[PDB]
Amino acid sequence: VLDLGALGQDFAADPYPTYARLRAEGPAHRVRTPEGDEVWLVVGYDRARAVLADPRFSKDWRNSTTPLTEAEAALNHNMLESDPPRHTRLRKLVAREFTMRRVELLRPRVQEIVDGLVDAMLAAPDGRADLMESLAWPLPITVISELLGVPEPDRAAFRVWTDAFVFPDDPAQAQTAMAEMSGYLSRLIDSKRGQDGEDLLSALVRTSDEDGSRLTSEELLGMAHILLVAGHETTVNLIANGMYALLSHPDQLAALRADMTLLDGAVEEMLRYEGPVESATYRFPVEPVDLDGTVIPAGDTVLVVLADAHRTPERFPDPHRFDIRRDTAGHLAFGHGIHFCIGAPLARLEARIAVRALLERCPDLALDVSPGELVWYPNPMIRGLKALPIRWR
Ligand code: HEM
Ligand SMILES: CC[C@H]1OC(=O)[C@H](C)[C@@H](O[C@H]2O[C@@H](C)C[C@@H](N(C)C)[C@@H]2O)[C@@H](C)C[C@H](C)C(=O)/C=C/[C@H]1C
Repeated sequence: VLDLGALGQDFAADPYPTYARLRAEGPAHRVRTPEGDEVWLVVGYDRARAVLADPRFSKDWRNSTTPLTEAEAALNHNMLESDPPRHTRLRKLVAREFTMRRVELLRPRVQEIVDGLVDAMLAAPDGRADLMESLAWPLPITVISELLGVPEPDRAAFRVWTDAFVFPDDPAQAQTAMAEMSGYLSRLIDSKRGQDGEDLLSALVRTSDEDGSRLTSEELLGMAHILLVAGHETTVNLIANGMYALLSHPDQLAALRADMTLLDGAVEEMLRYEGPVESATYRFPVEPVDLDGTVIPAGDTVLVVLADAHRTPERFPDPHRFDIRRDTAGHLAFGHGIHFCIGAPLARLEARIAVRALLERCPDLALDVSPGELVWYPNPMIRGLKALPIRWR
């Protein structure tokens, strides 16, 4: 057991060395994370990539000796927290809507907005702004709302909840926050019902209404949840981490400056260097697994430490180097195997459109700050700044 709350923000800020340390000793290690939780950590690209889609590791709480709370299980009815089948019926209901193709239509809007967002920000006399409260957050929370059909006056309560889940002032807010969403969202599910809305949510109400055997009132809720969430506190951070990455390394930022074709590649490398997902989501071996000696026993929670997998000197030699030339082919910033991210299509869309914006409508764009002044979330699942200021001139 290696405590993580005790390691400090230092770990948060730069936990890569520890990951190194860990991998060098073995594939798996039981550790305590910042919130009293005593979990497992899988490290190393080779060992991790395997785990992610290894049958033996379940994502269904029933294969977990760790109990859920009313707040919890009232929402775990999502494709992501289900194993096959089920995860087959659920994901096979939104698939057709998140394909690279379909998704591309959303573009003009993931355009219309990334400009409006950029405009208010450019309304800084001083020249300074915290990209986080300007782009990063705003963007992701708009597109999805305008998709799962989320009223404007409520797109705020969400940033409120997402926070408490990420790193709550105290491991209690989250349990209350879950109630809210679980409630605001159920109340939302009704507004739709009856109306003739065309958004994805409305679209998911007629499916439960018609045949609740295809989608349950619970899975509908589950669904609505995992879609809003599982892509809000991930996109936002890729955005920020992406800017802190591209702003810190001038050789590249200048490269991508003159040439803007390295954009589609800039993003893929902003996910290999430091993507928003520090570690995969909870996995439970249905039966005791044997990762060469280290034996995680039944029901135990597991986390694939992506951030380390993504820094394997054997697949990304010179790991700690951020080269938008680098061959990002092989990164697991989106997961792998059946549970792979159903949003990579949508995600990238927003990202690339964004960097282009900020780089094309922000002259002397630069870090209006120093590393020593950053602040990263302690959670070992995420990896993002609490805020990130910039200046343009
Ligand atoms: C760029 C930001 C994003 C990142 C880094 C990301 C990454 C991932 C990863 C790693 C998983 C793997 C889960 C696991 O195996 O533990 C996942 C699953 C998923 N993500 Fe994302 N995601 C992003 C954006 C999106 C967006 C915009 C949506 C919006 C709907 C989305 C919805 C979900 C859902 C619902 C799954 C379920 C996959 C399944 O069980 O079939 N993701 N994501
Ligand atoms: C998609 C990558 C991010 O993962 C999430 O969105 C995870 C799945 C999400 O987990 C929990 O969300 C609750 C609202 C419901 C709960 N379940 C028990 C009913 C589910 O496990 C995040 C909100 C949790 C973590 C802290 C996070 O912020 C994001 C992590 C990414 C890896």
